[PDB]
Amino acid sequence: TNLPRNPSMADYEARIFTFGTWIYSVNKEQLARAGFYALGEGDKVKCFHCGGGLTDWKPSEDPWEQHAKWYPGCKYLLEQKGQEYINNIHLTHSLEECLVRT
Amino acid sequence: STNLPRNPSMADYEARIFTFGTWIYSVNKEQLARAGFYALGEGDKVKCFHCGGGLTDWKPSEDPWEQHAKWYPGCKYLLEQKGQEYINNIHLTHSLEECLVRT
Ligand SMILES: CC[C@H](N)C(=O)N[C@@H]1C(=O)N2[C@@H](CC[C@@H]1CN)CC[C@H]2C(=O)NC(c1ccccc1)c1ccccc1
Ligand SMILES: CC[C@H](N)C(=O)N[C@@H]1C(=O)N2[C@@H](CC[C@@H]1CN)CC[C@H]2C(=O)NC(c1ccccc1)c1ccccc1
Ligand SMILES: [Zn+2]
Ligand SMILES: [Zn+2]
Repeated sequence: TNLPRNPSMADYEARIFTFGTWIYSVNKEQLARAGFYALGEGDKVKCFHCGGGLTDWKPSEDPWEQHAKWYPGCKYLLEQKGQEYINNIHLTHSLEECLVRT
Repeated sequence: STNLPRNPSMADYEARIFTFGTWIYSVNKEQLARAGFYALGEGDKVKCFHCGGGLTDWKPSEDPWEQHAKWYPGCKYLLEQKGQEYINNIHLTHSLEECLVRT
């Protein structure tokens, strides 16, 4: 089965704890709901389930959207957001990609 | 902003299949009824009980739910039966196709 890559971070509780001193403009509660926990090295976060890691968050970027764009394969992402959400993010990026540059 | 069924008489699925008795066309009658449609009599004309959107000339491969969302995305029945994402996907898909098919 598609097993949780970090079982010790499966609980939301364990995840927000890592964001104790969060100086970055991306909301820590959003990140943790989206499966992420902080590493303690800048804004580096990682998904507890797929292990996908992300840094250098721009102030406006969305945790669930980023999760779906970079790591669409995540099972935690699938059972939380569903197929249509995931495919939606990718379609949108392709459309944008294609409209800009004509 | 009231958004109530345009033909409240056709709200029950059972009322809608009943209209398909002599259905002789490519597209599945249960799939049509399920999507909110009922037959009018004339040809392969169907209308959604809720939005009043009407459709004819069904190709054999075409999906009731998809066509409903493509043509009449505003329907409340469609929304609460399939959800925002579904509806917005059909549209995004069509925009991407058209866009790509150019160069
Ligand atoms: C919210 C996403 C942001 N807009 C973005 O695009 N970030 C990128 C990113 O996070 N990564 C891509 C490249 C950098 C990008 C920004 N400069 C590759 C994957 C990720 C990244 O840097 N991930 C790692 C990593 C660091 C060094 C070597 C290999 C992988 C990472 C590891 C652990 C925890 C977090 C991130
Ligand atoms: C799954 C639909 C099929 N692939 C399609 O594209 N059908 C179109 C369609 O149903 N309509 C579009 C144009 C014809 C197309 C068929 N060549 C316009 C809207 C719809 C249509 O014919 N709607 C009406 C209608 C309005 C004015 C005059 C004649 C028909 C309609 C009325 C009653 C019952 C069904 C449809
Ligand atoms: Zn993940
Ligand atoms: Zn409708």
